[PDB]
Amino acid sequence: DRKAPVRPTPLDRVIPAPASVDPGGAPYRITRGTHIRVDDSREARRVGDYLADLLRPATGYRLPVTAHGHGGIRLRLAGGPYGDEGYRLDSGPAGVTITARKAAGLFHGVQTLRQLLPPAVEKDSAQPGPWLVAGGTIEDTPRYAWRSAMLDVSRHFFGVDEVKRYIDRVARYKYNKLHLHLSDDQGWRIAIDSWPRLATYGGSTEVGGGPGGYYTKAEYKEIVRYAASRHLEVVPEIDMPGHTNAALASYAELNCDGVAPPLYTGTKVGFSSLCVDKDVTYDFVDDVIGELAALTPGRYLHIGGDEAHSTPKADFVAFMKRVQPIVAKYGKTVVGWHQLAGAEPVEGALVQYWGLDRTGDAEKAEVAEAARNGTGLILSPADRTYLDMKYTKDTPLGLSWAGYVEVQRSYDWDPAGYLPGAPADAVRGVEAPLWTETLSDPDQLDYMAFPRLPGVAELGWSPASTHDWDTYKVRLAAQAPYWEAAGIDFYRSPQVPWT
Ligand SMILES: CC1=N[C@@H]2[C@@H](O)[C@H](O)[C@@H](CO)O[C@@H]2S1
Ligand SMILES: [Cl-]
Ligand SMILES: [Cl-]
Ligand SMILES: [Cl-]
Repeated sequence: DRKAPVRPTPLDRVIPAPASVDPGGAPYRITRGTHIRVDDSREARRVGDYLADLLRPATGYRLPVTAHGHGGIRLRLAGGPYGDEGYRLDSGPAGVTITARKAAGLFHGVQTLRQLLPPAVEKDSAQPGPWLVAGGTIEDTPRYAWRSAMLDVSRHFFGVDEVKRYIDRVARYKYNKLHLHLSDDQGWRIAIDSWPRLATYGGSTEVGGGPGGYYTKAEYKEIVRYAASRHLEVVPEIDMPGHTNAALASYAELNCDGVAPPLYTGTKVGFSSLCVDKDVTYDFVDDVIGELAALTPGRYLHIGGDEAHSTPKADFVAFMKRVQPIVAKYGKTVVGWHQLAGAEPVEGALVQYWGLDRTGDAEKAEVAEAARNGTGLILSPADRTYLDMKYTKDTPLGLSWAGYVEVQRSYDWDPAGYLPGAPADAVRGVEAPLWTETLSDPDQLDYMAFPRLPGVAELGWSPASTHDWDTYKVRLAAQAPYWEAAGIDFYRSPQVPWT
């Protein structure tokens, strides 16, 4: 009876671990007549409809969403100590009420509610239930404001629907940002009107060759819209000056020698570089960032900056000196991989650290120094949160350059004191990147994303005081029947006592 537990799931048994859990009294039971009461606002109803859509299939209930009456499930916006993303969830025979200051908070409360319900809730056909919600109160707020998941659509392209699917996977764990690696050596995935070939030619293939793909502006806007409905702020990335072969292959004039390189379909890195010496390089960058900014309602613009190994340190610094301001010109906050820390980050910038344990002190120091100078830090250690890294030497997909990363290793650490000498207040959050050199379909993304994805979300959301592998693995283990019911393939780590 894994799919239909005899009794309700513990109120504290959710991922991320809630900031505060106070169980008590009897649970609430959703019955055929349960109404979803929301405030009389478009945003409030939006969350209500979202919730209704998640429950209707498995319950087979009407679950109407209205702005009147005393529905058994109440979503209400009101003042309180919950910030822009927190909420309170009260459960008892009198019903379930989720209170928050903003829609995002209600949305997060919903993500908790779906875990409080039984595994059968994931099914697409009417299930017996019962639809119980442990009784008590949960007061929940996030530790970090930057909790993202990155999807590489450059190595292997994933269409709009596949991205929507991944978005739903991450929305389950309260991630609030979706970083999209839109360009690299093997592909350019976003149409740029001023430079048409980037997409038509630069997006013509991918790793392994064959058809590639790219997002027309309409498709990209739909991805942003959908992400926004799941309260994910999209952070687009146009990697530069390295990892730029798709662009270079599309316009010969972008290459220092004026010759266009062949489209790249391999899985190596570091050989490409924009021409720091040419003026057209900066017109190109300005045009791209300008058009990308117009498609980005979010606050950030990621310019990459990683592995520009064919770019002399001096040219890299000069390049970043010149391009960073372009981001602000179009009203956005720049984000770059931590190599940017060695090229003078502008005010307000954030750098994403992707080093690992074996990374040298000098490199870590440069990043910690940037933090000291006001640069925000996003932590995504390659031997910690990279979803493309193999679990063990036997994992069929993924890479292993950063070693092997089992479930415990991915979860068992504290962002606050991870980087030596880095001020804890400089840590904006964490990110779980999923590179796709070896992944070409949605099922493979799931296998490499789960079960580590929930863990990184917890690191970004939960209080340090709730962090504990031995108790966390029990909560993680409880997800098995839900994932199985949802058709979400995942790695059955031997380190987890799967339910
Ligand atoms: C930043 C980074 N740049 C590289 C990416 O281009 C690869 O896809 C990834 C594979 O794990 O490794 C590092 S992370
Ligand atoms: Cl999902
Ligand atoms: Cl190669
Ligand atoms: Cl390589």
